[PDB]
Amino acid sequence: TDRVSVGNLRIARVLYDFVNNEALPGTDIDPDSFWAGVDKVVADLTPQNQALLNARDELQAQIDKWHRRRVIEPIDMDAYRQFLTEIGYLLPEPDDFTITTSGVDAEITTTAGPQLVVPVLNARFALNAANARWGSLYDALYGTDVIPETDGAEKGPTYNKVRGDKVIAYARKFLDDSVPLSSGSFGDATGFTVQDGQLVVALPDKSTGLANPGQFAGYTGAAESPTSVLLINHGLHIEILIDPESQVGTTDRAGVKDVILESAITTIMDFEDSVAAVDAADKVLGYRNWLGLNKGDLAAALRVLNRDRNYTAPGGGQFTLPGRSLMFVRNVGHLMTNDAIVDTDGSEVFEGIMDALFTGLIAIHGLKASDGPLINSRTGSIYIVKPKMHGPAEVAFTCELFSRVEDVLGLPQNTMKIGIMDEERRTTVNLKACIKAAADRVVFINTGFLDRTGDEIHTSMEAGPMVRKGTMKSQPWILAYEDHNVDAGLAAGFSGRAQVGKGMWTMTELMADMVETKIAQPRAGASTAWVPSPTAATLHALHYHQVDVAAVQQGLAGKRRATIEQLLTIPLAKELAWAPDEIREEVDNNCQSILGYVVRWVDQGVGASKVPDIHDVALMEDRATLRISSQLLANWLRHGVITSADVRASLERMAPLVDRQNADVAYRPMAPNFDDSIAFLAAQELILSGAQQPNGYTEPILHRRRREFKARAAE
Ligand SMILES: O=C(O)C(=O)CC(=O)c1ccccc1Br
Ligand SMILES: [Mg+2]
Ligand SMILES: [Mg+2]
Ligand SMILES: [Mg+2]
Repeated sequence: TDRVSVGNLRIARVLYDFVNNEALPGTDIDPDSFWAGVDKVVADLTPQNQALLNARDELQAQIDKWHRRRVIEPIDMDAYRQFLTEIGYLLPEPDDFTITTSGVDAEITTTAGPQLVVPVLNARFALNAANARWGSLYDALYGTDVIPETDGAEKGPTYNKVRGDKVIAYARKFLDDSVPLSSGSFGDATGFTVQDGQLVVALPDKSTGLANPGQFAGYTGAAESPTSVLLINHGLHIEILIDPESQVGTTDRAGVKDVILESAITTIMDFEDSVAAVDAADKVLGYRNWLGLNKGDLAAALRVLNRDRNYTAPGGGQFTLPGRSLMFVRNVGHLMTNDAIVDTDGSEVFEGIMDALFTGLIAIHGLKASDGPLINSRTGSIYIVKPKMHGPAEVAFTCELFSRVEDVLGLPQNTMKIGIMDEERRTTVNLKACIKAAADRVVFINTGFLDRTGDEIHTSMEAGPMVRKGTMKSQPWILAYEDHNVDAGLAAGFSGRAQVGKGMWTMTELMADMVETKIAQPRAGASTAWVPSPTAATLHALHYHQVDVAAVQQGLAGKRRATIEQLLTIPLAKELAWAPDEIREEVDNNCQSILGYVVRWVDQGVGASKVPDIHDVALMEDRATLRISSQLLANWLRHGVITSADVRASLERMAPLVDRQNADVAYRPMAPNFDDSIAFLAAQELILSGAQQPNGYTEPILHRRRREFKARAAE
């Protein structure tokens, strides 16, 4: 074949060469020692990895049966809880404790702000994301619907001054609200100066300073007429760019050209739900981008990584600020294998194990000088998001894997830190124990509410028909889950030490709506939450200026706002809940979103796509949102809400509509020859086989179908 033999492993040549030629050089790790380490870790840890996956299946089978043997209508919560406890699903809560994780950067322990997630296989997106630490407020406002396109203020081929003025006014109000003047408004400012190290703002009638002179962080240019003024509020920087010569500045009362916000404080470079990588070739593409990010030389077309930013302190001396988003990497979880490496028997190696080895290896570069200062962690940490874990034993396993990898890489123990996704029910209900299992590695917890919703549906699949997808966000279980997560983090001493994060805004074009509603997340004490783009990061930063998360967290301390009973409230629908038109809409909406996402996954290897839903709302789709849709339809089919003819008819009805939306270029229509389309059959399979997928996961089918598509293409 095209494999390299090391011990009991047979490594795809493309991966072997990448590691030897590109990843290892510069780390001072001996190539032969590295590969011996891979062999040993894989051999040592594979058995427990398999045992954990088996335990999931066993627990689900018992719960399935428990529901089928229920006669009593209103589910008996006391009995249900006792059953979960008996089978080892619900474990004892440990005594209070405080996490001890150290060597963590300020962006994580202390700074509250947006966290951006981006597919690592897309180099351009990854570059923009790394560079999203700073972003233009004017661009974000002008370019989105945050400023309405009412009569007069519509966007067009050229600059609209009426809209420009609304942008200016919006930002002036932001400044008044965030960094207030002693008296007067920024709206009436005519200039800025620095005298005796103090910010002085010219008003038409008098001059004034900040209500809080401490918010003045520095400036650029001459003190007598700065080219910019740097402010700080709630730990985040705001920069007013002063330039009367510019188009916008010419029209401005104080010659202001733009207001720049510190935006995406940290970014997660994703190997998991937002990318499609099903073999060694795909994995290498991803690994190479992560390498380029950490070595600091990733470049497109040239677009490159930003350097740090230089400022003068109020007093006159010099300082710098980070120009890049501090990077995490999201590895895949414990489920999947990948044929990038197979053993002598031809068995595929667990992908999570490989990701820890290879992403960890590559991250070493980000800890050292780049052709420039080192790119990433100045405190010496590697930041890894670990998704889709179920319960404390699975967290303990991730910790043991990272420990073994550190030994192979010659890194200090606990270098590799863990961002824990709380996105599976068996983690939610055992959250305190999960944090404790990683007490010296954890750098965040985050409510991955989309995956968590998929797991909610699958876990209780046999219980009955679930409510419509759009109803889930307001169900008792999810509201308890969100508060429970914050409570556990604060109780474990996260304030000042680790992020308490919440989930993704998927409506990429609904920025007015995002600005209105996502403020709920920091108001709930989350020190970070997920955004889908650098523009959304800049707009979400507004919320952290309005809400003092540090104060909110202090206020929430010691509260227990969710009960186990509330967490365990299954979102069953009521009898006769739906008219036919409602059922039809749910079916068509789900099939449309499934087909829209899956067609690009299977035929083009794209793991995240904007897919208009049935209401024509552009939604960023990833595997988690697919997990929900496929599981919901699987559940409705299982309980007789819909028939197999209903499903097939809906798929065939929506497919041509998806074809139309993709009609460009490497796209192959699904209709009318449905049985000839691997993409269509994948979509169908996710629904018709959904109840039989482990925990409702979409990867086994997606990976199989993508590999099938590639094989046909090659023949
Ligand atoms: O909610 C969860 O399960 C996630 O983990 C979300 C997620 O990755 C995502 C969902 C939609 C669009 C982009 C992303 Br990065
Ligand atoms: Mg079964
Ligand atoms: Mg997730
Ligand atoms: Mg405040």
